[PDB]
Amino acid sequence: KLVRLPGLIDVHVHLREPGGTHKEDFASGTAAALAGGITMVCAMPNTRPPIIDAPALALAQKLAEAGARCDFALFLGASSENAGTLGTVAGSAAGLKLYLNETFSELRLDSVVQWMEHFETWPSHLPIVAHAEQQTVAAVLMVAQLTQRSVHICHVARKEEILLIKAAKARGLPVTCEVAPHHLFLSHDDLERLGPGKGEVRPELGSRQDVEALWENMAVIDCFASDHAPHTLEEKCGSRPPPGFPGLETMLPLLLTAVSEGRLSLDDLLQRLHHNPRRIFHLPPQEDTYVEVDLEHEWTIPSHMPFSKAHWTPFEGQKVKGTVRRVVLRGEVAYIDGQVLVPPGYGQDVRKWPQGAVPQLPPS
Amino acid sequence: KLVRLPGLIDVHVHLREPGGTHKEDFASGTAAALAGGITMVCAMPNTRPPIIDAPALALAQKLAEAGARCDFALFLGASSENAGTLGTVAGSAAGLKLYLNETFSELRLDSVVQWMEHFETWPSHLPIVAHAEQQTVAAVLMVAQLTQRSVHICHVARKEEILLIKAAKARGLPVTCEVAPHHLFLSHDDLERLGPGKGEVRPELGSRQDVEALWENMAVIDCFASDHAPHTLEEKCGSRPPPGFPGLETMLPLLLTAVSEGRLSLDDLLQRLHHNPRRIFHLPPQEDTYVEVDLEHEWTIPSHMPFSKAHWTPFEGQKVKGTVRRVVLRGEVAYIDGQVLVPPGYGQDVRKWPQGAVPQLPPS
Ligand SMILES: NC(=O)N[C@@H](CC(=O)O)C(=O)O
Ligand SMILES: NC(=O)N[C@@H](CC(=O)O)C(=O)O
Ligand SMILES: [Zn+2]
Ligand SMILES: [Zn+2]
Ligand SMILES: [Zn+2]
Ligand SMILES: [Zn+2]
Ligand SMILES: [Zn+2]
Ligand SMILES: [Zn+2]
Ligand SMILES: [Zn+2]
Ligand SMILES: [Zn+2]
Repeated sequence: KLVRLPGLIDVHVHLREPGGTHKEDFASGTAAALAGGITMVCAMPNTRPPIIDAPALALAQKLAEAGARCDFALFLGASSENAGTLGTVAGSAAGLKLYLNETFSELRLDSVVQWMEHFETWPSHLPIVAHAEQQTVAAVLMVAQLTQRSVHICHVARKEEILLIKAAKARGLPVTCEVAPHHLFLSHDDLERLGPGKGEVRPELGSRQDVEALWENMAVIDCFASDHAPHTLEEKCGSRPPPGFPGLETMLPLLLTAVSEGRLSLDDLLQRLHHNPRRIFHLPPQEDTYVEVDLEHEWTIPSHMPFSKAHWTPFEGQKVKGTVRRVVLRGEVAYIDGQVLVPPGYGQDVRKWPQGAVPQLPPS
Repeated sequence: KLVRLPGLIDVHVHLREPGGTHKEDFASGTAAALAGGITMVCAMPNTRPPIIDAPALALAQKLAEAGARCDFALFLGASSENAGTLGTVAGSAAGLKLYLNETFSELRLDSVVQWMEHFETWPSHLPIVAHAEQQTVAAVLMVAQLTQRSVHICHVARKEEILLIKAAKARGLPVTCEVAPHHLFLSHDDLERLGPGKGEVRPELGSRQDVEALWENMAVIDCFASDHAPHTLEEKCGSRPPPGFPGLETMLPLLLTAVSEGRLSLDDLLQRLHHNPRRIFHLPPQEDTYVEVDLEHEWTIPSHMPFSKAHWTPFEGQKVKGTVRRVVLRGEVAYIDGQVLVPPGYGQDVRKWPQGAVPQLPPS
């Protein structure tokens, strides 16, 4: 007996095209998405070239339209030079991404004044998301209040961060957040097994107490999002390992295992992988789109999942219960039992759909 | 023709007693204060032992009462263990100091939740000051808003920081700040002369653009305070130089030079070294207390000032115009032309004066 889910949405993926296509490209990354029960992804802008201007966005749009197998929206990235220049293309993007700490990213800003300039100039009705760790969460929340708008915090990983967000929500502040599966299912306890290179990720893996705090504060978590951050094994195991884990193919199986164990409900999962992503990012429905999962199937995560070019996974050896059996995307069979059945280019930019534009008031 | 000033107040000094008395002690540091035209100082808690509990405060009070030559108040320091424990002694302190970044300090906190706990537990009517650099300024402002109270930002040193505070004030937020003389009168341009050890200070010396921004935004600066941070030349020039500059003896001459050049007015100076310190920290008046200065005397800062045990100065070689000629403290001549004339122990804890208690509403 399969369970039918709606088309799940991952609002934080790195698909590496343009410029990093040995790690992943639109075709491989969206195959990984479909195999993970994900029918829509929002791709981050830290590519090469980074998506920080209109010409780079135009290129990325075409590469995505040609390569994507599932539907998508593309983020713009904030830079030290582009505040006040993105107005004509802003509405065509998923939102604006701010990189406020050291990580795999033309995009760390050097001053909080630059953050303020982005919050002041980016259209007020469009999403802003931030990589903001530890005190940076409080800092960016202050900037959002000064500029009287909302902000979404990416990959929350620590007790400190979730409790700060909880306190902000208790004061009625417009903040939402997401959590990635590695911060729910891995911790410091796993670093011995992973080793120092594979274990590199930002935010770093947390203590058992961090992980426990995220679970205890599930009510504070608006979305799950993979932060699918593919790098090859050679890169992860080499002399300057880049941070990040692949995660599209493992996210849903990990979370279904948790549902089966009663750690959260099916509804809790679907709020966080479907309804809240839609409402925070104003992402449109996908007609005749659904995912069929088998909740009874027990399996062990192998040393690499079939689709991501990363060709490794930090979840190797974990026992999971739950598998994606079939995905239908806009009336076509997209995935069955390990086979992707839609070609590169089947996917579409949801921001071009009439229903995918973010509503806004008319010029004065 | 001498100009009579009121008794000036320095709300940020490190007097090193207990535990660092080769660098300074209450007697030498307050001699330095008097020679700099300062009749009241607020001493920071990063001593050895640090002033983070009632017994340490009791010790420091007695050492100060016995050694101080000018009047004083003593800060308590926030630690990772003392939130909720300082209520009985809080009103006897200058205020609570939070160390939120790496510097010469049992006192960096590890989580913003610890900051929140201090803001929630410290009595709401008493001062809180923070060492908070760059984005940390925005973060601590967020914590202050979440807990609906004020905060004072120590030694603002950067364009980024003063502009953030300016934006907060424009939104009516209860934030005040101070600036130290080295951030007004030294910059990166001076690092070649100072060298890497002597030049170590937190916040670090800024660019010419940082310095220019502080001057341009003088209206945003509530107080001047030295951050007198004495260390010996051996320590500054050794293999692990501690950050900090001595500054009590040079602050007023530097600022008087600026007044003489029309960079700020005498009133601007007195707001920042007298009236605003009084009102932010609820420091009492000092009866029959004044400072006589000679505004015409030109001199060059020597390699060390006479009183601080630091026995060096980063302002060596700067030409100044303005000198402290006489200080009268509570009806006694305390300083004349290079001679301190009040003994260790003349100074008093202003928080013990009836007029030095911070006003508060009665228990419910
Ligand atoms: N999270 C990571 O460790 N890496 C991400 C970047 C990011 O989300 O910050 C990547 O693009 O590789
Ligand atoms: N400012 C410094 O560089 N050092 C100060 C500490 C401080 O004010 O942070 C000290 O106590 O030495
Ligand atoms: Zn990130
Ligand atoms: Zn994100
Ligand atoms: Zn990311
Ligand atoms: Zn909507
Ligand atoms: Zn400091
Ligand atoms: Zn201070
Ligand atoms: Zn200090
Ligand atoms: Zn008062």
